[PDB]
Amino acid sequence: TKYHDLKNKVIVIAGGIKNLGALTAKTFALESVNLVLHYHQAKDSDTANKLKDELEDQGAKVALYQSDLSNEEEVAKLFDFAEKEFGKVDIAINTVGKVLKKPIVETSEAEFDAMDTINNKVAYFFIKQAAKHMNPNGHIITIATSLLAAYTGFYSTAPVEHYTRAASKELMKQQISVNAIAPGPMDTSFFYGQEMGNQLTKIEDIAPIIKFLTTDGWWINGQTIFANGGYTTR
Amino acid sequence: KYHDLKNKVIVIAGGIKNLGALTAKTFALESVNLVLHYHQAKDSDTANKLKDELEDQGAKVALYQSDLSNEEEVAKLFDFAEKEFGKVDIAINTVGKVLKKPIVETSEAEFDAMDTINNKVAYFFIKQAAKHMNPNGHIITIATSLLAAYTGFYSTAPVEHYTRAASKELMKQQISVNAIAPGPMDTSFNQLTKIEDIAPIIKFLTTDGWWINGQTIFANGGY
Repeated sequence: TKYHDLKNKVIVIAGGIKNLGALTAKTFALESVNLVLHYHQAKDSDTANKLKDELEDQGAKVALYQSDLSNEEEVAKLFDFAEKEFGKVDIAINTVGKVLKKPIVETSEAEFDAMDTINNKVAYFFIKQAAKHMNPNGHIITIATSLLAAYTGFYSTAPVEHYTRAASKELMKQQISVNAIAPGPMDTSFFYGQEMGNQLTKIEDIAPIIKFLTTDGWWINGQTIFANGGYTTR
Repeated sequence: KYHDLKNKVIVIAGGIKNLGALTAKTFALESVNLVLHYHQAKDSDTANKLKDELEDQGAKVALYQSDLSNEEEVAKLFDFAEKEFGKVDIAINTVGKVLKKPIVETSEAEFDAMDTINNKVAYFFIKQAAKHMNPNGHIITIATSLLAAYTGFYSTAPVEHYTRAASKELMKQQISVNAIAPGPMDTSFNQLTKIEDIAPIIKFLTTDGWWINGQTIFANGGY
């Protein structure tokens, strides 16, 4: 019931072409794995195809899928696309919602909170749609970040924690793992979607937790892992 | 950010049977220096057997028998470890004082008093590991409750509190302090948590999970 081998496996990553998502894909592509990589913005197609090209040279298969990924319909169609090309999904990873198009200085507390409500809704739909297209012994992982909590500095050590726990209970019979990782304060660049000492969480510290949870950490279920180095504020 | 697990000094309390033995075997894949505590003198031939098989993996092993029931004895374990190997890199507390009397002959008050001594020793373990530790060290405690095992009511607790406060305190010394709370295991220590699913989490936290700090990880299969 534990994965002896992670090859021939089907993996969906929402936001899988840059930042945490791309690093997560490279970590999985050490074995002969089937990656469907989602990306939000159509202009990032050359970054996606560059990554596709190097991951194919890692010995992995790569299907790309662009979408705004903002409603249940668009989320459903991501997993439809996944099933169409590789068959039923084994591992689904939600790494990022939509990023900031405005400077943080020019954004208010209400419009940050509204961005959270949208991202929470999409993450709920991601979990729901993953499971309906998923093999038994499968894994769902949401990367829990709050734009409002990052702006005000109030990090906890929460909707996605509630969706994670409730969905793990409901998918117990289907034998699907549902977990979340909540990183500590990160660099401003990631929330624009770009990339003194550092008390900041790096993506290099989050990616191997994702790989672990789907492999040797398979018994962790219903959990939100806070990975922040002990730093709760910035 | 560990480069290797090579040359590292690892202390395991309750290290010769069950989870501790498995933890020891997992770490001994690389060339480690292991200090394996065991509670009972009658388990010495089991200890020497495990020492033999871990030496045949490439690891150096020192055994240490102790009741481990107060701060003085916990201080002595780490003094021993520092004497034999130098400063500790990784300290694991797996165990807790086990049952002599059967479960049926044991009252709730006796289980509660066993948990209290275990909680106190867990506090002392973290405190005394920290005093003998290199920078970038790791302290891990396996959080179980004999009362919760007896009653069947599991939470998803003193050790969580100890873990949190110690990690805040040791922030400048660069020591991570973490706990793992497994679900219902077997009565000798399917919906049960196996030890084979717990020892990889111990190994991961010391390596690629190094950024996890101050946390209690609940590993119960969702049950």
